[PDB]
Amino acid sequence: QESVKEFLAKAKEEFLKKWESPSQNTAQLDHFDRIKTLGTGSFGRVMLVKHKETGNHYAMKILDKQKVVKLKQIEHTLNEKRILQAVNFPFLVKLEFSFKDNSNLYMVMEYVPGGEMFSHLRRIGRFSEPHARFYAAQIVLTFEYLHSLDLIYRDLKPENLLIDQQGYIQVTDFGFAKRVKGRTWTLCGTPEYLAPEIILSKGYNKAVDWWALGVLIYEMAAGYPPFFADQPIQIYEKIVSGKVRFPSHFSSDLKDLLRNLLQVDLTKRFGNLKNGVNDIKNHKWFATTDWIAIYQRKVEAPFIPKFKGPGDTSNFDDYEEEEIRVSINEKCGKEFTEF
Ligand SMILES: CN(CCc1ccccc1)C[C@@H]1OC[C@H](N)[C@H]1O
Repeated sequence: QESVKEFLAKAKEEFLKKWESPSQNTAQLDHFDRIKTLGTGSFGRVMLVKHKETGNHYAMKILDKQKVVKLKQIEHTLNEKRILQAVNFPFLVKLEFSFKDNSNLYMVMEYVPGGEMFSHLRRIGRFSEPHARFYAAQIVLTFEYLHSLDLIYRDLKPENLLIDQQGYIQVTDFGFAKRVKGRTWTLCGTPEYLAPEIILSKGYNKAVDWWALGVLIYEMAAGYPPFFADQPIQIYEKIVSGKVRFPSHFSSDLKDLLRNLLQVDLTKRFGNLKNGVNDIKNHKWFATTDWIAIYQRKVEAPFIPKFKGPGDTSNFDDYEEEEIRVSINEKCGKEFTEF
């Protein structure tokens, strides 16, 4: 299909040009006013900030250099910055600035005020199948783009999918994304979403993203994920077992798609066969989807989040507000030379 082939051909050209020549050091901390902490966790902190000269709002991610305990954490944060400054796609949050100082690394991204898909899912209870299909189509197109660049995403989960002013998805957190020619081996990802070959410490590939899409569609349509338990070891036992139970309200087409995405044998899993992403796009559950219309954002969304303005934080939750301290002396300079 030639218009698709040439689209992805140009996508890859434009990615490689930025990949081979990353930008660095494009602002500093005292160019911004701090407003509110939007989240804190294994990813560091994300704060709402306002640019003093333009008045524009941004989401600033702050990483503390000295909390590194493993060399793979350094590699992961360098992956994230280099990939984000090189990609361009309608459903990916855009990186606007990056920089570092004596104590921290900073990635300054567009601010999306509608909140996390996770909050809206837990408030509504479950999404109808048309609503879940609207969000799933956007992830299918995003993985078609990323995989064609030889990138694997490895952190799909509802907390990472923000809802924008038009009710469409923006994917955030490239902390585990990586450029991969064949296989890769790191143990990473949230337990509920891990594919069997990650749990079994095998060399793995882009098929782990299509497994995670199966978990995400099930969770959107049921209201809970297919494999859960109080201990990760119990979660892992269900994931590798080859057994999943579907609610009776699931359509027959939905069950059939999920059995093919949640296929424990990676050589039989949809997205990883000879026809690649088209086994998914041509499946009966997507028969009503206009793929070009979704890409061009011409489809009316299932709902628009309620918010008052580009600086409204009411769709995020409350965290203890802590200092952003920047030591008199530099820490960990060499290890982060490339940032
Ligand atoms: C990339 N790492 C941070 C590495 C690091 C950097 C500096 C210091 C300590 C550690 C975070 C993970 O990315 C995806 C996942 N949602 C999040 O846990």
